[PDB]
Formats: sequence, structure tokens, C-alpha cells
Amino acid sequence: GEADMDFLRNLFRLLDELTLEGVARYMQSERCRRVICLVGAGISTSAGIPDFRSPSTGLYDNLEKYHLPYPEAIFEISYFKKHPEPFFALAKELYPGQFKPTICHYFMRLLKDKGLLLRCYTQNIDTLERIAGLEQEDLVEAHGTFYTSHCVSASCRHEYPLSWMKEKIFSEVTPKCEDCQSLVKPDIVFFGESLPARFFSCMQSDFLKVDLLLVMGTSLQVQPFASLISKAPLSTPRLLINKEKAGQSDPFLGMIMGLGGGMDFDSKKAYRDVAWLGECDQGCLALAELLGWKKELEDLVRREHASIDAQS
Ligand SMILES: [Zn+2]
Repeated sequence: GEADMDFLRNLFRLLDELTLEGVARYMQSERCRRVICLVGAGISTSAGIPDFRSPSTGLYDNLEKYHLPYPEAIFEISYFKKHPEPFFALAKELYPGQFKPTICHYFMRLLKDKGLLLRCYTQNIDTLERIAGLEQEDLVEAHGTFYTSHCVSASCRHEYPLSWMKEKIFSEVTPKCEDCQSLVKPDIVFFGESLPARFFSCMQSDFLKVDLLLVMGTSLQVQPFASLISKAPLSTPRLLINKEKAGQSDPFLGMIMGLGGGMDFDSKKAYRDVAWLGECDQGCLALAELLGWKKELEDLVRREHASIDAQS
């Protein structure tokens, strides 16, 4: 309890039918023991996370002053080591503290609480999964996280807490290691940086025994997820909850998808994939209701959001 408050204070085998109802019944069967969620930006839009693709907002205004050689440079490790300022100016905007987890995030928290969540693979860097209660062990953050930070020197790797980093960034002080003076950066996985070994190992193990895949707030044709979805055993049901199904646009990926076990919701061969088109929060609300978890989710969201306001 006090630990939860300190945590927040510092921060701030098949379906009967191919329908959401069918998935809910499957989830209540004894065969559904391991669930993997693959999530993208769509699960955080209701929290107020902006569309990072638009220069519209004042998000990148502070950056049009450092003159980056190419867009990806702000997340490239060799560039960071020579010019850390741009990334830290952007991180000031991205660090957690201004947003609360959504209904969708707390739904995954329930899966955790109930012993159903094997793993949550996320493309986001808003830290909302962790704020919602998911622990490192439950997560494969494709692009890393701002929650942990480490000295960039391979011979050092000293770790630093969120409050240590948070203070520096808001004070606009470039974080330096206290042991070796090298730069310290949040554990966002930069181009040219190796990701934790755990990522590959989870990707190679988790889909062998998964009983259900919940894909939310992301297109199926996204670099990481495209491959993971086809790794699950052939009998594993897969549910997509997103506002719209993405269109084609690219022959190789498309063909590889059709030949490798990609989602099949509508063909004559469809047998285990379900698409539920609408807002992620609405979809999790719908699913929770079918499972008899409406009130529990309700109280969870209300209570966690209130703890965040209270801080303490
Ligand atoms: Zn160091």
C-alpha cells in the first residue's frame, strides 16, 4: 500500500464463434491459461497522448534549434553520445507525469491480477502499462522504457532511479553518471543499441504456449507484431481491438502475411481470428462485461485514477 503510494508519488482450443462473445467464453474455459497482449499507440489515445506524427502541437518546437542531421538521429546512440541535448529536450515532453493509464491498461492489469497474463508486448513509451501495475516481468517494451535508466558505458552500466533522472531533465541538466561521468539515458532502445536479451528470448518462448492473443491499438502490419502473431500455435485464438483494420500497401509484407498465418477474420478458411472495430477502451469495456468483470474493472480504474490525483 505505502509502496504503491510512493510509486505513484515519484511518477507524478478453439472458439465456439468468431465474436467477442466467443472469445469471452473461451477465456473462461480451462484451456485459456496464458494470454499475450500486443499493444500499440491506440491504447493510449484516450489518455490524451498526442499523435506524434503531427508537427502541429508544440512538441518539436524546442527541437527546431539543434538542427538534427536526419530525423532518426534523436534516437540514434552515436548521435546521442555527441549531442544529448536534443533527446533530453524531447524527453522533457515524454517523461511520465502528465497522463493516467486508460481502461485498456487497467484491463491488462486485471489479466495480471487473475494470473492470465503471460506477457504484454508494447510499442509505446508512455510508461502507462507500468503505472497501471504491470511489472517489468510482464512486459516486453519494444522501444524500451523511461522508467529505468543506465550509464551508457558498457564497462559501467550503473543504474539510476526515475526520480534521479526526472529531476535532471526538468531542471534541464544533462544526466551524468556519478561513478564514471558518462552520459546516463533512460532505457529507451536507440538505433545502434542492443536491446535486452530478454526481448528475443521472450519472443522465442512466449508464443509456443500462448492460449490467446489480444492485439489492441495497433495495425497488424507493424515490424515487430507482424511476425509474433504468426508464431502462435495454429489453434490459438487471436482478437484484434482497434478503431480500424489497416489496408494493404506493400506486396512482400502482404504476401508473407498471407503465407505465414497472418490474421484471417473473413475468408472461407477463417476459424480463429476476431476483429472488433472501435475504441480500445470501448472494446475492453465490452470484453470485461462479458467476463463478469465490469464492476471490478470499474472500481480499479476509479481507485487508481484517484490515487494518482491524491499522489499519496
Ligand atoms: Zn557510469
